[PDB]
Amino acid sequence: NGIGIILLVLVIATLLLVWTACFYRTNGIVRILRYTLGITIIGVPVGLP
Amino acid sequence: ESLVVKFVMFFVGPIQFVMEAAAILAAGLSDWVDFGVICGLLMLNAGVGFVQEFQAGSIVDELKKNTAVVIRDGQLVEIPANEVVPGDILQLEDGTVIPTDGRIVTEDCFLQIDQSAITGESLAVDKHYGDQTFSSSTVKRGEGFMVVTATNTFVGRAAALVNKAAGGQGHFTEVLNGIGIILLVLVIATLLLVWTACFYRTNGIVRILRYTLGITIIGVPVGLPAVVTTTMAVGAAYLAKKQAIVQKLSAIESLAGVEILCSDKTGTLTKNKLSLHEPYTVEGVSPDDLMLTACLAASRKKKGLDAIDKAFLKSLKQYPKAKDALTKYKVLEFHPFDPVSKKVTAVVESPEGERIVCVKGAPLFVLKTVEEDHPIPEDVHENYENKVAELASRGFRALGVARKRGEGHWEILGVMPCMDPPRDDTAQTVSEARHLGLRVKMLTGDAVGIAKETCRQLGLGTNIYNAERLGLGGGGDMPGSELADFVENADGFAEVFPQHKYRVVEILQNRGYLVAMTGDGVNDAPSLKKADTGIAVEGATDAARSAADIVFLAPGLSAIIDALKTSRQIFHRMYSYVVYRIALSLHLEIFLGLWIAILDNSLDIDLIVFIAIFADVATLAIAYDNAPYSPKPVKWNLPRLWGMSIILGIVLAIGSWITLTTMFLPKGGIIQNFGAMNGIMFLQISLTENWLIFITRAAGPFWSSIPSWQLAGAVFAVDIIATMFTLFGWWSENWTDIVTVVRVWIWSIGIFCVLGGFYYEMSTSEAFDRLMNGKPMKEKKSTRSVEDFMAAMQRVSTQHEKET
Amino acid sequence: GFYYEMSTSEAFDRLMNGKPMKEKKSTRSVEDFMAAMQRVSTQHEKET
Ligand SMILES: CCCCCCCC/C=C\CCCCCCCC(=O)O[C@@H](COC(=O)CCCCCCCCCCCCCCC)COP(=O)([O-])OCC[N+](C)(C)C
Ligand SMILES: CCCCCCCC/C=C\CCCCCCCC(=O)O[C@@H](COC(=O)CCCCCCCCCCCCCCC)COP(=O)([O-])OCC[N+](C)(C)C
Ligand SMILES: CCCCCCCC/C=C\CCCCCCCC(=O)O[C@@H](COC(=O)CCCCCCCCCCCCCCC)COP(=O)([O-])OCC[N+](C)(C)C
Ligand SMILES: CCCCCCCC/C=C\CCCCCCCC(=O)O[C@@H](COC(=O)CCCCCCCCCCCCCCC)COP(=O)([O-])OCC[N+](C)(C)C
Repeated sequence: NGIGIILLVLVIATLLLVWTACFYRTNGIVRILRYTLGITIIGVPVGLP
Repeated sequence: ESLVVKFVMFFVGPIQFVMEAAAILAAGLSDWVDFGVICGLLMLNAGVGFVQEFQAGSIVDELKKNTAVVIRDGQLVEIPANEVVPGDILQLEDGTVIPTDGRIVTEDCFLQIDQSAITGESLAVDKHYGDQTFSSSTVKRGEGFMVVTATNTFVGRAAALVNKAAGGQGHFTEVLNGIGIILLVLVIATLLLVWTACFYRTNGIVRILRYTLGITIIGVPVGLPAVVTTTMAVGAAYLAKKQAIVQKLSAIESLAGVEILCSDKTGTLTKNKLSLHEPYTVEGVSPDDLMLTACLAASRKKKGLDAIDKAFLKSLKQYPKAKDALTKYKVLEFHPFDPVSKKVTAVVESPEGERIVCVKGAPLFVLKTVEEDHPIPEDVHENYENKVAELASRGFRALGVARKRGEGHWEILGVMPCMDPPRDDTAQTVSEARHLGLRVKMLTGDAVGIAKETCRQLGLGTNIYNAERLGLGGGGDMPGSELADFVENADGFAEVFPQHKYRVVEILQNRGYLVAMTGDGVNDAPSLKKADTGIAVEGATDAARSAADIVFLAPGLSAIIDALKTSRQIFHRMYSYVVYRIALSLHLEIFLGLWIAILDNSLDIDLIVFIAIFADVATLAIAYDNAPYSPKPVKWNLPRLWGMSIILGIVLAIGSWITLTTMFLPKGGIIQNFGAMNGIMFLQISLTENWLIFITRAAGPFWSSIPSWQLAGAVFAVDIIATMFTLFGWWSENWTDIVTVVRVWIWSIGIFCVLGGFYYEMSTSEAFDRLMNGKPMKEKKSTRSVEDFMAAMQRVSTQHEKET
Repeated sequence: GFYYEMSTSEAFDRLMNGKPMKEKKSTRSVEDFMAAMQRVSTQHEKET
């Protein structure tokens, strides 16, 4: 529960980076959501617990 | 009258006077845009205060939520509760509802009441002669007469405290004067920024004044002194539910932050009634049959009902608890108590024509009946005196039983111990008070050996001292720095006196602690005044109750701890809201202040009103939310409250500056199809701000405590209202499409997680607490010096046991 | 604002005079001394 929060913190921290940088380059929400799908797959390992 | 109380808040109050004087000036100049702004605020400001006092009044009237049986000219007659006059005697039966606070005359069979008038909790307390009963209680067992003390009763005194508190007073009112200046400082600091930057861009005074109207609406929250003061006033009515009547509202804040609770043993930690232990009896032939013999040796009628004896009559485990000691024994003669001899004996007749004799008396005087009846005459002297000695090592007062077959020969059946036992919840309570971050010290009049046993029973820690020998009386060879270390780390102080209780508080407070001293007597009052929260436990005299800061009606440490857990809930409700509503002021002074300075624009004056309206809607439900309390004590750490709020405002203003700066781009940035610069920024501000009440409300991280349906319903209702403004472009230039709105929603969820991250790793770190107060770690003992000292207490507190 | 948070702060008073906090007793040494007065002033009572 302590590790799983900090990886969730690190997913949100980069999702803030890839949403901000996809808002400035005005990207469709579909293109942004394919980016956050890719970062969530790598970002949260559900295999640890 | 509800329509009367509305227009009072409009007129009365100089802040309202300045606005409604400005509402006239704008209206007299036909400045209708700024007219609906200022009059929108008064409908807000007087509107929020009404729903706040309507919430407070509802809980008070429910706290104020009949018949009484009296005697008139000696005639039993039944009257409604409204006819009872204080200075009167009432009649009380089983199942009765107490109409007024009243002191019992005397009881043939003692009485129990439920102190759960609103809670409905199952447990009850015993009530004896001279004991104080309280209104809206219900009798579960017993009967007797009660002399009513008043109708202003304590609940009526508590309700009168709350209604007066609607004005506003206390130490937290001194804090609000400290907070309210710094927010006024922060308004002027940005008004200097948005006037300077509007002078250089030569702007008309009307355009500048629409900017300062917008920054004042966001900048000064007039809702804090209404919400903070009502939170205590509701909290004082929530505490009187928990049988704790605070003498001032600041007792809620002081009890919240108390770090050491010096709890007197005799009332709180122990039942204050004598009872017996069967596994701690002698190796007499029946441990189980031994108690039956002693119940024979006591008369069963009130003429011989000694309090020691009456304890024995009701220790029986058999279903005939009272009958089994009179079953077929056929008493022929009984010898009463004679103080020179210290013996009571009963002689009963057997069914098979035998005159058996049983006695009860002091173990020295039991042992002298026949000095050589028992075998091993010298060891049986030693073993009983040794096991009497270990009873004194356990502090148990000892009484013996002996028996005759009938001829005259004595048979020493044994000795049974009767002791004031710890209350059954107190072992769990001391465990729970240790989890609540505060330390319990037990101050007792008993000896050091006696109270070391009670420390063992509760799990307190068994490191106690003679109060006189250790110091605490102005004597001793111990240095004042070492006496303070002993008192700070003592687990209790035995043989303590009211002159010492003052010194324990005074020594601990020089160390910087907030000390809760429980006081019962009239002599405990100078310590209760000195103590940072002085507690008058149940059964306190008028001098303790008048000198206490918080007055209890439920005996026990668990009532003190549950009023401590509640007072941490009440505080964290007023603290989560202050951290929040300051951060929204900083969010929008930093954002709209730099929007004017850098870009000479702001959110529309129409939209800025709705953001301040939306922030106040969280006040309506912050009263109703389930309350998480922090474990460790809470203290209005104003350098930390201002560090957390300024960082949460800087983080929020960074997040809003990112959305705004995306929209400066051609192709729109956060705007996917079509959108407004204001409609999006109003939505983004309304979302990230109102979700901040989810962050600050939690004692730990925001995911720990799920919010109530009232708070999450009020925040989501705003987030629906704030969205529908954006989609349909109300008070904004254009419509904003549903796809841009869901971009702002997902971005504002991301910032809520960033804020929840910052506020958690900032609220819980002592590194941030250290930095904000600027207070270094000055007095940390060596790790080796603590080990040397820890054993020094264990040696000294062993010495204090052996002085006898 | 400036004159209030400057007139009342001892940090500004310290800086302007250039006088550091040279003689601050230990917090433990004050406790030792405070009780030393209370013992001695008890002794001075008992001399009669
Ligand atoms: C750690 C502390 C750091 C502080 C943050 C530093 C952030 C600042 C960093 C960078 C901001 C600079 C942005 C560059 C803009 C370039 C383009 C531009 O428009 O320039 C503009 C001028 O530009 C200015 O005047 C900037 C002045 C703002 C200084 C504020 C510092 C106060 C710090 C106190 C902190 C505040 C807290 C408030 C108190 C609670 C052009 O002038 P204009 O004609 O007016 O623009 C268009 C007008 N029109 C659209 C109507 C036509
Ligand atoms: C501590 C925080 C430090 C913050 C640093 C701030 C650095 C930022 C400074 C400057 C940012 C860039 C300014 C020039 C931008 C280009 C100029 C231009 O194109 O036209 C502009 C020329 O008008 C001017 O001359 C602008 C002058 C602004 C200087 C303000 C100093 C702020 C000092 C703060 C001291 C804080 C003291 C607090 C300390 C206690 C006019 O604009 P326009 O033609 O009407 O239309 C918009 C033009 N645009 C869209 C192309 C933009
Ligand atoms: C931490 C920092 C985060 C934010 C960094 C942001 C950097 C990115 C900066 C700019 C991104 C690119 C914008 C311009 C690019 C396109 C050119 C252009 O359109 O001109 C623009 C000029 O307006 C500006 O120059 C914007 C100036 C941004 C100032 C940000 C202040 C940061 C202070 C944060 C302190 C917070 C912490 C407070 C602590 C105390 C258009 O201006 P407009 O009139 O408005 O629009 C016209 C309409 N149109 C453009 C669609 C046609
Ligand atoms: C940790 C903090 C991180 C900070 C990150 C820094 C982020 C800075 C990153 C990028 C900033 C600049 C991005 C350039 C993109 C524009 C490209 C361009 O075409 O030129 C533009 C000019 O641009 C302007 O007119 C002014 C915009 C630049 C001012 C940005 C100041 C940022 C202040 C930061 C404050 C930080 C203070 C925070 C202190 C706490 C085009 O303008 P144009 O030629 O006139 O015509 C446009 C025609 N068109 C509309 C069809 C296109």
